[PDB]
Amino acid sequence: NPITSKFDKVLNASSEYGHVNHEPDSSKEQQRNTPQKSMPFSDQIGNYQRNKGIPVQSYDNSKIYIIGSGIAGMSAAYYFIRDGHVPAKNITFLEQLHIDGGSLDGAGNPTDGYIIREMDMTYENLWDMFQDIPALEMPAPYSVLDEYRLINDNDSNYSKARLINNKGEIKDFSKFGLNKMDQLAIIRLLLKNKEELDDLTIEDYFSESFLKSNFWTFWRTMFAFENWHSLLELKLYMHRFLHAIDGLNDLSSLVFPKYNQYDTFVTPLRKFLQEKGVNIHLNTLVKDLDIHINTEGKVVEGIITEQDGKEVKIPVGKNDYVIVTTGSMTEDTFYGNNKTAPIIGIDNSTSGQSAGWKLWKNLAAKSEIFGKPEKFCSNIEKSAWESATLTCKPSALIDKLKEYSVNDPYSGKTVTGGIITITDSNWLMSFTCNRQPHFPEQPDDVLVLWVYALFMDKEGNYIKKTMLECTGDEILAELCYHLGIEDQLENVQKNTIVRTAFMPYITSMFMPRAKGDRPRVVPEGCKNLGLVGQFVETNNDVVFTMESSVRTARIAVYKLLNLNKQVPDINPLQYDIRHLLKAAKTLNDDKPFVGEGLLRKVLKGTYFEHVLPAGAAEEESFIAEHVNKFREWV
Amino acid sequence: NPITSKFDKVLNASSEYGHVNHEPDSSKEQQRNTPQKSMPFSDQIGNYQRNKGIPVQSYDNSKIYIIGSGIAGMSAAYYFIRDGHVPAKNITFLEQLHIDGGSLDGAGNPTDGYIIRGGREMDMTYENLWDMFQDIPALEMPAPYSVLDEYRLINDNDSNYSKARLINNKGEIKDFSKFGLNKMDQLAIIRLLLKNKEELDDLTIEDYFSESFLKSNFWTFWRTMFAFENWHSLLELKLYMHRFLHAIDGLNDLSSLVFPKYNQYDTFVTPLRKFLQEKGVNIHLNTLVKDLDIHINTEGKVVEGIITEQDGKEVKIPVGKNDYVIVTTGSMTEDTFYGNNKTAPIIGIDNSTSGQSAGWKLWKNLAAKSEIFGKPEKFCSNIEKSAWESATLTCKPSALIDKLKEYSVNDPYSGKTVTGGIITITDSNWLMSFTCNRQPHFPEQPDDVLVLWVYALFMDKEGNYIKKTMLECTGDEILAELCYHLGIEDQLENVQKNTIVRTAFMPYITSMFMPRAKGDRPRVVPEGCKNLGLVGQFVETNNDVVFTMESSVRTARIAVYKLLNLNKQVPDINPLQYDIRHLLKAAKTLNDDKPFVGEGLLRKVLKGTYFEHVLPAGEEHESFIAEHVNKFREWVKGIRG
Ligand SMILES: Cc1cc2nc3c(=O)[nH]c(=O)nc-3n(C[C@H](O)[C@H](O)[C@H](O)COP(=O)(O)OP(=O)(O)OC[C@H]3O[C@@H](n4cnc5c(N)ncnc54)[C@H](O)[C@@H]3O)c2cc1C
Ligand code: NA
Ligand code: NA
Repeated sequence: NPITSKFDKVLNASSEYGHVNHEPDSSKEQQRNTPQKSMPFSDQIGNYQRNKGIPVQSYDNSKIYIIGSGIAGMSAAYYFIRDGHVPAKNITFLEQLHIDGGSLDGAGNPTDGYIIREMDMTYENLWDMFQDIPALEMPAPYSVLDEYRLINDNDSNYSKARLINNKGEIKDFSKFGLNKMDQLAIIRLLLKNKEELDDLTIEDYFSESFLKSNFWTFWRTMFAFENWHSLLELKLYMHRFLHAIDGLNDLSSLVFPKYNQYDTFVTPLRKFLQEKGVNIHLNTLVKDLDIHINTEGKVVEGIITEQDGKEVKIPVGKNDYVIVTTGSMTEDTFYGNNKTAPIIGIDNSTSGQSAGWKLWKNLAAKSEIFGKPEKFCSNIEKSAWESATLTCKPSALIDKLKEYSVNDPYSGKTVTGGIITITDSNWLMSFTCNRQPHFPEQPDDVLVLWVYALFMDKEGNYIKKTMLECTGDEILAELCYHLGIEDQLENVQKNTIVRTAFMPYITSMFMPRAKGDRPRVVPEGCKNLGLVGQFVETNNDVVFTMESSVRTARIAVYKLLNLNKQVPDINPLQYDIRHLLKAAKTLNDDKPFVGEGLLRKVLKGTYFEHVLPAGAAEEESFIAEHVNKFREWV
Repeated sequence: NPITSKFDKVLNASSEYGHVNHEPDSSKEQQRNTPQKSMPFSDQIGNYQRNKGIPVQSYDNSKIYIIGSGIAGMSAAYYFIRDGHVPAKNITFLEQLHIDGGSLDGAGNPTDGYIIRGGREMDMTYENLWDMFQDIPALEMPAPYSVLDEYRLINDNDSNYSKARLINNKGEIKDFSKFGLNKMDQLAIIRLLLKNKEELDDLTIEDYFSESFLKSNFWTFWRTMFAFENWHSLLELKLYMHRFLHAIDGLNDLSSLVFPKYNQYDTFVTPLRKFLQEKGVNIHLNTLVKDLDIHINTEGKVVEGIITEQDGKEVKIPVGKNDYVIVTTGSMTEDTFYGNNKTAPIIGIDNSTSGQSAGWKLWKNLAAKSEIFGKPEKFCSNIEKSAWESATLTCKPSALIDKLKEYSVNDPYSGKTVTGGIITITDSNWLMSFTCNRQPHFPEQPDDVLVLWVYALFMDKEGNYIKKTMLECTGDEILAELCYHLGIEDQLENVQKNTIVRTAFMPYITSMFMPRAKGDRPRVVPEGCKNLGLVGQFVETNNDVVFTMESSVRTARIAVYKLLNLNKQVPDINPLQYDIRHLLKAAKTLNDDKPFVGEGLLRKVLKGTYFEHVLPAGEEHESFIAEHVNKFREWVKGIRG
């Protein structure tokens, strides 16, 4: 290796070398400094993790096919280039739909109506990439991270009207409303081993009181969880975003890109990849892979496609690699507009038949290590909801909107601060106005609001139809009803372009799963295939995030090429005592939790007083009882 | 602003723009997610912090003068260029000595002998150092690889650890498996942690810790790998504990460390110099800066000139309305006296005129202008307290190397970890330690030569075999005392003919650890200063410790970011002390890996759960829980007491 020549004496005598664990597991690692340890801890994020890849061989004669060009696949290419030193020209995207980007869309225009189908700072893998990706609206040497922080540093995000009911009156959202039994259920969930929860659903575990709580109203709307989704995934979210728990009620835990995610993240990434010399196919349908299995392992040696109307097989040489974004969330989307309801063209009998789902189904046929696609896409009634993009000119809508806004909508600063959930709406309907303009070329008198509902089988309060039955102007009617401007519905409809989208696989990611149902990024025996997206398995990260897309991509690269590089686990902020205690206090609506009073007497006046959370707690009396309550809990 | 153009609407209605806290204090922050928050928490390290500076004006007309070409001065240059967009042309260094680099020296040759005044033990928590060096061209790897890359190429594939941390009785390995802290001495450590930083003014270490503590293997470990003397700052020791709480369990075998492939001049300094020279920064060697010209009026402090001693003459370098000045207000390697095999270092000062060397005069002069520039005399007024000596052994094959090979984790000539760090001769009168890092230690070091490093902590003690104080000894004599404790004193002649020795007496090596009080160290940019920044090991930061390279890079970034009022922050130290996993591990370690109070209770709760791995390494019934609870409540009770 002409890269490592001055180290060959050491590298050859190394036992670590080439046997790297590219995906360390923080949920199993007992962190100790021993003679064995030569690598950082499994979640030791920081600048020390900013070293680059060292390929052990040339990849000049190696081709790379990437099926699907969401962030997940473009991420794989970036790292193959950066860490594998694979020539960019050797990489080919075979795209399914032929607007790149996937679930991150910026479709539409002011005339026809825009159409769209939330992050925090712990998106660690995302920003490992985007800090070296050229900015949209800043000159060199500035990056996407730079402009992201240029606007988020100087305009805090928060809500002042998180919850409304009674035709527009602001509902109180200062408290979670969790009783003791439910606070215990959350805690026991955090303690439960991950492998013990196969196929269990949220409503299987949590009480009715929990499900009626503000906490769950907060969590279910902002994250898009349904009562029948995966218990495990919810648990993972809590571990993942524990530090954030005190800013859920007012969405102060969040930050947002200047524009829509397509224009902010997808375009600059694609543009960057297009500059180094990457190839893109916008007319190749991938239906299956040609995999050869034997005693040794699994090798992809061909890609079965449908170009035009014929079936063309792309050969995959022994030295080539393949990346697959195995599932789709936006597939089979059925749109609608103002005068038009979406005519849904499938039921649970035809669900799972589509370009994207079929490819995974064909993989599963080959070997059981490719997962169980049918568990995710076999119940549209459970994995669907409908979003509506509002293109708005001055209206009674915008009038009422300004009452809910933090800054003036047209100001370019934070507006609604995130979704505004209509508590007493039958659909469980939420809407949001992000920073305007949401689109770079948006007109100065146009606002783009976004709407969303969680119950697909309930008749609205005002419009006595289910949401998928409604026209654009009818959802406005249902919206206007809950905003007390029903009596001005005409002014709104004549000035608001509505484009709806019914997505049957939008929460298929969250469906109850069991062991082996999701493949690993690089399944047993696979020498040259990688699986990335919201449907492959990572150690502890969550899904329905761009972070998982990037996380899975990096794993693919490093594991396939056997690089020296790791992908650290999720940000260890849950282990931070400050966020543990903050969480405990917040779950309890600032009531004194157990041991707090004691903990206050000991730390107040010390170095660690700042560790104590916000609120007020006072202090063998009844210690004999908590002993025997805690003694019985275990 | 042509950078900001696309954001003017929002920025001109922002409450935060131009009011960033460039040095957030994690020691005071009640971390909460509130409407008021837009920045990350004070110590939220990671990639989100990898954004860049956005200067609000041009600096093409702005000259920047940097006194001191050490890792702190070069760092200020790097960040001025990186985040200030300051033309590298516009930057000039002014150095006192013959060569660039400062305390990270790496001179000498196989014929005269090498000389390293010292080595660099490190951790992965050096966030600012690595925020910089991750973008600095590698020495021994081609483009596009960084110093960070070649650093990890060697350290990822070769663990550092020791199998002979303590030796005594003329060669024998002392058992170094335990800390040996007792009930009371442990608790005294706990309390120090809990004490507010503001209450420890002028307190020394021996002022606070028992004699048992000071004889514990813990303190033997700590005092030798951190160069602490019993008469040093209590606050500093505490700061260290907070800083390196996560490393406490790998101190006894030094498994908590990583080392640069070479001396830090070749590994760190030279790559960075090369980088800055190429962009076009200027340097002036052998130039002594005696004093600054600061104009102080009703509205602030402004540097307006630099008074220099170039050669023998005195020259005054003017400083303009638009110019900036960065000062390294003290060097721990100031006024070194060198010796060798046949010569003891002939000490040209001793207490009577301790502190009247140059380099101190600049800080001394500055302190005369305003109390806000601190009190240098608290640091350079006692050579007997601030000094010790190191020796550099350039070794051909000899009975010394043969003995060394028994202490070595890997064969000395291999290129892997050798001693694993310092080996401390427990019962040496000088309290002498010695190390052998990965060899070669210099890029051009011969195949049959090894470089060994030796230092001692007691300067006023007659040796065990040579009945003199260390600074009285010739290089040959230091070899005698050393050979005695290794058991080779009967082959001293062989060792002497095959080992070149260069010693370095450093009168102010540990001057940074001297006890201090409120105001004794100036802030990086003192109150009123519009164009002066102060960097290095003698200036004030929120929580970081001194005698590290990390602090020098830390202070440099604070300098740039405050002086230019940038959008950029300097996060506090890595928050591993708040990691419940390192908390519990510390407690268990401080108790010789026997169960600490409370652990049993905790183990009843987390064992068999998602959080089992949190429990440290080393089960009674439900009936005894009411006991464990009361004995726990009783323990926290007596903590304050
Ligand atoms: C022997 C030794 C062992 C060490 N061990 C470790 C270790 O194991 N691990 C670790 O992390 N760190 C260690 N350190 C610390 C590390 O080397 C230093 O903290 C770091 O290099 C700080 O450098 P600096 O830029 O702050 O100042 P220095 O490098 O001390 O000074 C830089 C230069 O500024 C010059 N200067 C000062 N005043 C003036 C003036 N008025 N005019 C002109 N020039 C001036 C000086 O001549 C000096 O050469 C060690 C240091 C030494 C000396
Ligand atoms: Na709150
Ligand atoms: Na140990």
